[PDB]
Amino acid sequence: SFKYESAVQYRPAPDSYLNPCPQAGRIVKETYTGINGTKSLNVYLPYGYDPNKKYNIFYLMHGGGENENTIFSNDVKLQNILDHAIMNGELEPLIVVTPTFNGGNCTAQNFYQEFRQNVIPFVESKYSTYAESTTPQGIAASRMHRGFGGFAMGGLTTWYVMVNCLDYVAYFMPLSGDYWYGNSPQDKANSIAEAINRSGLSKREYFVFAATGSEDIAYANMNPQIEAMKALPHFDYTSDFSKGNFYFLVAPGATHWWGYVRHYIYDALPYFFHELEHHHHHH
Ligand SMILES: COC(=O)c1ccc(O)c(OC)c1
Repeated sequence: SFKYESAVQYRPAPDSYLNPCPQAGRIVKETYTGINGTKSLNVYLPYGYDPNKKYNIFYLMHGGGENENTIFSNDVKLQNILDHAIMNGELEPLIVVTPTFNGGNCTAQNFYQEFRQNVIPFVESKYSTYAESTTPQGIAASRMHRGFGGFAMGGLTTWYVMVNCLDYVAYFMPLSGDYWYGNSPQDKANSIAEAINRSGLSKREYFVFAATGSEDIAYANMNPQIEAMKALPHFDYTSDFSKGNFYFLVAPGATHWWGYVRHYIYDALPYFFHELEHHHHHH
């Protein structure tokens, strides 16, 4: 069903996608102990989840003042959108994980540390992703099937994950948050470029689909960063990820609110995980 567009436009999910779907994925509350102590997360498993199949995995971070339960709470209801999109064939089934940057020494900035050491091995040893094992080697070998995104301060988390975790993660969805490293947009872009240089990866091996609202305060700092990134050779600007690797979706009229941001995930998540995928698909 899915075909890449080169300049995909904002489109909310239908209102009916915000109500429960009969083909409901299971949401599992987990508790684990890592470098920031004992913490919890939620795991969304697609309807029909079969542990003898391999699933893409997308980790998705909340914003400031929120927690690991927010995204699947009544205030956001992202699972309804996921369920309906998967049932209708718009989105290939995947695992979605909602962790937290709260707890212990954890911050939105430093969460990537715990992500690498604790969250990936805990989740991906339990559930069936493309990681055949959860050693560093097994995680790195399955990076094309792993993504990270997040909203607001979780968008910041996403950028710090990118710069520090290119070895583990190929697809990035920063939502309404910019990267706070540097005193100018060029410093930010140059930091991302240096991370890419250090990783040794090609431009066909990492993908950034950023989004915000045209009335979302985060635009002010995102837009200059995006423009600086577009000028790098490291990024080829287009939503057609069969051709390039970088897009910035700006929703007209949308403000800094999960009510809109959930629709950015509806629009962007279907674009993830088809490059070097293991199924024979035409997009
Ligand atoms: C409440 O607002 C935010 O958390 C916020 C707003 C604007 C930003 O550019 C941003 O980047 C991380 C975060």
